Amino acid sequence: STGFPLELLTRPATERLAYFENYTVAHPRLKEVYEILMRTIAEPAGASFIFVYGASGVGKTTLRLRVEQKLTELALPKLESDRARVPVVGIEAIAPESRYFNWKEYYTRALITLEEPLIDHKFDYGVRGISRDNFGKINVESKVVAPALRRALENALIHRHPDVFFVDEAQHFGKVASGYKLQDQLDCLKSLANMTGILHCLLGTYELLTFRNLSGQLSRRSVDIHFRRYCADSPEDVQAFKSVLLTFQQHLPLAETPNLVDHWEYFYERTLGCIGTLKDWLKRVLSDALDREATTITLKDLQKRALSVAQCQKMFKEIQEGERQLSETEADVQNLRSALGLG
Amino acid sequence: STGFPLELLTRPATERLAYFENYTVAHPRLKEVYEILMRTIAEPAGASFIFVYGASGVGKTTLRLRVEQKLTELALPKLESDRARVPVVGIEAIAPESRYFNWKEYYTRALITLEEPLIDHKFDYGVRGISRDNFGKINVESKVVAPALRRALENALIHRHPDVFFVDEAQHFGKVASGYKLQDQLDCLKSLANMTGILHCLLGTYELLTFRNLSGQLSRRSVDIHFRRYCADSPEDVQAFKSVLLTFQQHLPLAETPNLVDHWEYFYERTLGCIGTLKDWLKRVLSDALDREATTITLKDLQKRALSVAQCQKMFKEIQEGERQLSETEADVQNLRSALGLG
Amino acid sequence: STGFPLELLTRPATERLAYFENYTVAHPRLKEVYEILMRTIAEPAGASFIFVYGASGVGKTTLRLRVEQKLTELALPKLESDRARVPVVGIEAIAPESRYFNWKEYYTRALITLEEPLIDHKFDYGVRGISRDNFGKINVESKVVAPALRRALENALIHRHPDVFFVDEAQHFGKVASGYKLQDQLDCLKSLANMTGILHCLLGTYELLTFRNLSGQLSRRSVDIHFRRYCADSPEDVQAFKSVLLTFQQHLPLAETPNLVDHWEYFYERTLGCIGTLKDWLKRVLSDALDREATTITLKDLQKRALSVAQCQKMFKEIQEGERQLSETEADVQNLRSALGLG
Amino acid sequence: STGFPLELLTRPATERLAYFENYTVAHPRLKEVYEILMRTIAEPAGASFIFVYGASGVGKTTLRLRVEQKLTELALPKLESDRARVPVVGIEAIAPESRYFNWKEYYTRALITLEEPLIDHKFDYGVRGISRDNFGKINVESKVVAPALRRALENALIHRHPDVFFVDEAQHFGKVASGYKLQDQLDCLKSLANMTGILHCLLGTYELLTFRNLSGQLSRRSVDIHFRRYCADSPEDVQAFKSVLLTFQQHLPLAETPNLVDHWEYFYERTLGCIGTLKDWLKRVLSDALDREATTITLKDLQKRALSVAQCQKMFKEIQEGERQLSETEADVQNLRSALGLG
Amino acid sequence: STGFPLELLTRPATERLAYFENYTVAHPRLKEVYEILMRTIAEPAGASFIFVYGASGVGKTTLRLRVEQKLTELALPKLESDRARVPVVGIEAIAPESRYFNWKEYYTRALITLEEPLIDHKFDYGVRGISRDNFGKINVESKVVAPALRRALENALIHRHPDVFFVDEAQHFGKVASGYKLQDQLDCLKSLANMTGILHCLLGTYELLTFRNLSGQLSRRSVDIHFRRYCADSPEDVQAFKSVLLTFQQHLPLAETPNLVDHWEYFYERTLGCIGTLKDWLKRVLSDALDREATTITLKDLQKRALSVAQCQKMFKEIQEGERQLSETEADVQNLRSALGLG
Ligand SMILES: Nc1ncnc2c1ncn2[C@@H]1O[C@H](COP(=O)(O)OP(=O)(O)OP(=O)(O)O)[C@@H](O)[C@H]1O
Ligand SMILES: Nc1ncnc2c1ncn2[C@@H]1O[C@H](COP(=O)(O)OP(=O)(O)OP(=O)(O)O)[C@@H](O)[C@H]1O
Ligand SMILES: Nc1ncnc2c1ncn2[C@@H]1O[C@H](COP(=O)(O)OP(=O)(O)OP(=O)(O)O)[C@@H](O)[C@H]1O
Ligand SMILES: Nc1ncnc2c1ncn2[C@@H]1O[C@H](COP(=O)(O)OP(=O)(O)OP(=O)(O)O)[C@@H](O)[C@H]1O
Ligand SMILES: Nc1ncnc2c1ncn2[C@@H]1O[C@H](COP(=O)(O)OP(=O)(O)OP(=O)(O)O)[C@@H](O)[C@H]1O
Ligand SMILES: [Mg+2]
Ligand SMILES: [Mg+2]
Ligand SMILES: [Mg+2]
Ligand SMILES: [Mg+2]
Ligand SMILES: [Mg+2]
Repeated sequence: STGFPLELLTRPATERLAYFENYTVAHPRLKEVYEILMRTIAEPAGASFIFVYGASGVGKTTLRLRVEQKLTELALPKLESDRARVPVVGIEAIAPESRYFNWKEYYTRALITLEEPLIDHKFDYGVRGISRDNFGKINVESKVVAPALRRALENALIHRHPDVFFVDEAQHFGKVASGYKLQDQLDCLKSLANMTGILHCLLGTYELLTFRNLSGQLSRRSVDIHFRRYCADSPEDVQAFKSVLLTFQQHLPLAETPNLVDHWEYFYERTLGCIGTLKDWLKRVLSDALDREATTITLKDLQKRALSVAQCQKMFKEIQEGERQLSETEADVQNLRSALGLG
Repeated sequence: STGFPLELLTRPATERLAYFENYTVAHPRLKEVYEILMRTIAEPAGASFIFVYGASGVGKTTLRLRVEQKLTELALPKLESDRARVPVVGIEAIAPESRYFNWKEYYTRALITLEEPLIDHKFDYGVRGISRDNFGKINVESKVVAPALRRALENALIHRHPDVFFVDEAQHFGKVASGYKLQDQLDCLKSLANMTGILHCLLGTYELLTFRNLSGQLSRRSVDIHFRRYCADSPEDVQAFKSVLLTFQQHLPLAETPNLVDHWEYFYERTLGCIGTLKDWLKRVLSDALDREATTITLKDLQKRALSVAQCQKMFKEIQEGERQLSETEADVQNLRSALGLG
Repeated sequence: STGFPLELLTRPATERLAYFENYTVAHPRLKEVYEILMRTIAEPAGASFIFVYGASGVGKTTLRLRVEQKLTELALPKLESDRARVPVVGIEAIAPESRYFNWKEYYTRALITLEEPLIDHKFDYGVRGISRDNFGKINVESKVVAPALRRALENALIHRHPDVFFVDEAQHFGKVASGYKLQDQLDCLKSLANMTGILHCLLGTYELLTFRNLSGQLSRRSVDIHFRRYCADSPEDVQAFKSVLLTFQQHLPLAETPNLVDHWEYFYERTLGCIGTLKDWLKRVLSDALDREATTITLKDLQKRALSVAQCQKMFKEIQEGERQLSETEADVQNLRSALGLG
Repeated sequence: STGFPLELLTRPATERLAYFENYTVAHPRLKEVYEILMRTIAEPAGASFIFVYGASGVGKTTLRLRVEQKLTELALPKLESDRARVPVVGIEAIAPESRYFNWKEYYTRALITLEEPLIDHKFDYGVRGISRDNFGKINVESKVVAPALRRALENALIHRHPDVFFVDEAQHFGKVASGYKLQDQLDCLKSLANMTGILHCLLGTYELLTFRNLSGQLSRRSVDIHFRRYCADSPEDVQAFKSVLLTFQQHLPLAETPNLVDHWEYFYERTLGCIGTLKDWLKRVLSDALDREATTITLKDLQKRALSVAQCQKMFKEIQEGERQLSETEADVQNLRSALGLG
Repeated sequence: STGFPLELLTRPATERLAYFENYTVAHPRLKEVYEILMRTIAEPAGASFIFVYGASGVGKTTLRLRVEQKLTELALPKLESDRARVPVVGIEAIAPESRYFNWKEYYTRALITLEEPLIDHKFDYGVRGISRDNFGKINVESKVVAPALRRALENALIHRHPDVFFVDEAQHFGKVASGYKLQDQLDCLKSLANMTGILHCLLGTYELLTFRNLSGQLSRRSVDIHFRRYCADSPEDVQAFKSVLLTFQQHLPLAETPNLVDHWEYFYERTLGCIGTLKDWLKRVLSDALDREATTITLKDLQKRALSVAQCQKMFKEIQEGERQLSETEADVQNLRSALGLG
């Protein structure tokens, strides 16, 4: 069958909820972005940054998790022979309590997340304020200053040598007190990646575009991946969104499969084409239906757990500006050739 | 009987006042908001914020207490079994003495309230400045920097994993020195709710609307629940107000039950439809009557404890702007569809 | 007799002066406001703030003392049976040396005043900087940060459970530099009151009209009590003024009682209704007469120690302003009817 | 043959990728810059700085590696006879987390990198905070102040006496707070160089021109080497870039040798004549074509890993203004003669 | 002969290069400044500062070295009879990493440089924190405060009694943040030299002029020696430069003596008449010629190791700016006579 297993109807609601939660769909944009990210990670070729832009609902976190799992599986056969190697380390940036993005917490959290292997791996981190304990947890005291933590993290990264160092919610790097400090933060990240040779992937919303072009160097060593949403103007994206809706309604564990392609305009309006928004909206509707033990879904039920017009209106304003700034036209190439004198 | 028990007359005034205080009424808006909030808490589906608005004098705190008690009784068995579990952690915000919200005090208050289980549960939390004592209290020294407290709170929240984290009077998050820092505060809360995977519910007055829509990401991970007041234009709200007035009149522990629905215009004038304000008014009047040991109530006693015109005028000014901001019309849908191309 | 006992004549002038000083006459406004405040603090009913408004001449301080002594008398039988409870506690706001109101001194003085029971009650307060000493006093170290003092004061307030917290001279809280600082000061007071569940009565001059109406929350959770002065337009006010003056004349421990009701216009000119101003003026005049061992008092004796015109008009400017804002007319009532739709 | 070894086709993907990565091509600009740098390092003649300006993709780091290898090879036969001497020390500047460059970390890491000889070499550097350890690495405590580290570094430099002192990524020296502090930073570097008599070479992008001629005293002891890219207005640079493209496509380990000289305009468009960027582009294209096992490269394959037009557009903007500052014309010579009176 | 020794042609390049670098030419400006400095050093007569101004190229460091060597040779006969007497002690000024000149580092470096005789002198300096060691190099702990180190330096200076204290690049004293702090720095140096009675000679670039006559007390107690370069308007210095060029071309260790007299305008332009800059240029050109084994210096060879016109323009920009400050005319005499009334 092309949908949910029919046996799940006899099971109580918890297993149906879990099955719909763990189910993941494959759509052309996600597959394309995943292939591009894997190709970039496999051969960075002197590139230290991968800026993965995308709106809220594109699946950036799910893409990161899928890439992490696939990289771990790929590195497992070689990890059997070679040890002291982590395939991939992923940490999430923290929005600071103060007005400036603190780096000490970032360094210590990167050290914690990176260093959770089997205890057999001993590397005697630099600086005396960082050590192991009785429970295998990294001990970082307030004694150490930020450069000492940076040195310890650099040595640990060089020794472990992960394929890629994922940093989720990278927009939090923009919490600074000075405008030039915004470029200085990326310069610090570039130096960290240069002196350890570890590929850094930044996943964030469209406000990460403030890091897009600043200093030629940074630019040269940054790869831009756009996790674009499904637009309504292009019929192909509409067809893809309808196919996603059709497979979602096929995969809804209900006694009666509802009709969801009919109200595709509504869904879109309340999701803006983001697959994650559609997925969690359907999750809410299905949870309500299972709580009510209702054989099927109604538009009303969709209206109950939809997104407010004010919420979606703010979404499209940021998405419109994000895609406008990332719009590459053939006219732009003309100026580049004209400026280079190749016209 | 549908009213107060008759045997309370022989018992003295103090227990009658206690019965009236412990008495709670059910009205359609309260039950609707309660069921919506319970459905949202039962499954967040990628949401980290619930922005519950409403006037002051309504039922937000009582709704919170009812939700916590219901979830505790529901989780009861689970708790009884699997140990090291707290179903709900409910916290109120603190207005800072200075002009900037104190995140360190928020973190230490979260540590204090969250960790009050049986002493058997030990977790020797990260950072060396937080530990238990000889009386089971959590010891937090001033030497512990705020990020360290954040890390310890993150660990505790991750392990205990409450279903919902209430933040009462959340409008106190607006006490900031920088205008843009509002979004930074909300981002800090979102980052705290991200790595912990704990649903944050923000209880606030209409001042909380300053946080209602900042950035697309915060819009995605938030749901707006409006605890609307019983308006005067819609007849059904007037019928609900009269019904709750009659219900209050039935449960007044007096020798003679006063006639209360007749003077409903005065009650709406001095309460604006908020059930909490009316309960406060009737509590004051009943306390005065029981002090005088009089058989029944009168408009006079009502005017003595009535809210003055000036203070009631300011509330409606706040309520008028808050409801105007939160008013979603069919027209607002039209521009959203027109902008997206779904018109 | 209705006046002073005749045995005081043999006693020296000091004893007569002491008897007249500790004497406190009662007037209709005094007893009315006392009963209103007693009924308001007998049960707060979700109200955290009481705003006793009055000129610097009425009797706010003596009313506070009367309330404290009354509730202290009321709570003795329960205190004999239950320890670790204080009936009522109260302090006076400090005008700060610097620009900003110092919350550290306010918190430490509240803790000092509240925690003076018999030495048996040990509650091992939070914060290591707060404890007892060899002499039983509470020692507060300067190293203790303000939020720690706030938490300690909160724990003490919750444990001791006072009936009402008095803050005399509450207009001192207005020493702020920001327009919104004016409000989040009262917000901090409201957070302190809510988190402890303790009614906070604020006794202050007409400068407190600044704190009158700020936002719907503080407009609802506050009840305004106006200690109006005996005006000259109302014939009942004039009659009450003359009755109080006649009682004062009868209660003078003088060899021959003088006729005081004659210069009622002069007394109202130099006191404008404030009973306390008349009382301490008469104390001044009686002491001056007793210094010279004179059998009587003269118009020039009153003139020798009256209030000069330059100051006397100054309170009028403040008083007429506060009475203007605190005036609730029927026009305002009908304005609420039209705006809310109950016309 | 002038092309790649034809035996590589039997080898797997990893061997071919490694062979292509390890290939270093020789082109006239790199040759002339390398010869000039060799000549200026052979004898400084009262010079302490070598400023090597080069755009993002010019080969600065690989030139540093090549000159490091050549210096080590030339020092090798006398190194067998002479000890206590290192040929060359290579370091890279660190972008600081804070606003200003951190000299303490620079000094300690310079000591770390310089001090990695065999364990037999003992000097007993000044200050008690610096020593060896059981692993042979220098340990530097956090209690040593910056001047002490500077003195120890000076002693180490005067003892070892390296021929040159490489500071890669010297652009990070410009991160300061005070506008005039650039002069102070460069004077600190000059003072470090003077006492040790060690020629420093600073490698950085075109931003490094901020340190060019900011002081006459610093202007005397600095040598400006320009790592120019390949222009398009000059036919000679165009022909050189064509020849280098021919050499690259000649040595690509593929079954079918692709033709690349046709779209020399395309290759120049996305590389601006930079050699490292072109090499990285070809490395990524080879990796892509070798994952699919295609016997050749297709145009669209170049479009897959080509840098964004926005990235290349801005790189020209900073390069064009960078070359303008470095432009020397006959007009400047005439103004020098007129100012000097030599006209 | 007037040229270089002829047998060096058979010798390898290293010997010829060493002979050229160690050869020192004598020119009238150097001889005049040297004799003036020697006369001033023979007797200070109440002058505590010898300000030697000169461009970067005049030969300040070599003149200091020659003066120190001559004084050492003159004092050898007295040193043989009288021990514990260093004739001349000279240190270098340190450019500080921070914005403030570090006087502690200057004091400790002066102490370590001055205290380098054989171990027999056991002076037993003041302060407990300074003493000798096993290896003979004194050690100073960071615990020792700067003024105590200063007092120890005073005791050491008065005991040893050197003739002159040389400080190179004394303009490094100008790195402060307070505007008036220049006078404070100069007053500290004057005080130092005072109680010690040791003539302090300061050599630096033209920016040393910031402390020229900054106050009357320092103005009297200091004499200034100008290390003037060779100009072009006056034919005398032009002829002197021609003679210097002829001597250098006669002393070049080459088979054919190149004609440097034709391009005197060229060199002068690219050296501004500075003998040191010309010597370094000739050193670079001779090294290149020996590398090519060419029996001559071709013009283009001079252009290879010349200085950029941008560098030379910055040279002359600061040279002419300081010269007008250091220009004394008869016009400046008349007003001085007029102001004193001496006219
Ligand atoms: N292809 C997919 N199939 C199934 N679920 C998906 C898919 N893409 C996203 N989701 C859902 O989206 C949620 C994960 O968040 P997601 O990565 O979509 O967020 P994002 O908006 O890209 O990033 P952020 O967390 O920064 O806002 C999960 O509920 C997951 O089930
Ligand atoms: N439905 C209800 N039935 C009975 N009493 C109620 C009800 N709703 C509110 N109250 C009364 O209101 C008081 C609690 O405050 P309430 O929850 O109304 O505050 P709120 O205005 O929603 O919140 P806030 O303090 O943030 O302004 C109690 O006295 C409680 O008895
Ligand atoms: N009803 C009264 N009978 C007798 N004395 C009174 C009375 N009311 C006030 N007083 C006298 O007034 C003085 C106390 O000051 P009072 O409370 O009247 O001042 P206030 O202006 O109302 O307030 P505040 O203390 O803020 O200035 C005492 O001397 C007290 O004897
Ligand atoms: N002549 C060359 N032959 C082979 N590879 C080269 C050559 N020049 C540069 N590269 C490649 O360039 C990379 C080294 O970086 P490169 O020195 O080109 O950077 P840069 O732009 O000068 O400086 P930065 O790192 O500061 O941006 C390596 O991948 C190296 O293989
Ligand atoms: N008369 C001379 N004969 C030979 N070499 C000289 C002469 N004058 C200067 N030099 C050379 O100049 C260098 C010494 O630096 P010099 O004192 O000339 O520099 P400065 O620009 O005056 O001072 P500084 O750079 O210290 O501020 C040495 O290479 C030395 O050989
Ligand atoms: Mg996500
Ligand atoms: Mg409430
Ligand atoms: Mg008073
Ligand atoms: Mg490079
Ligand atoms: Mg010199």
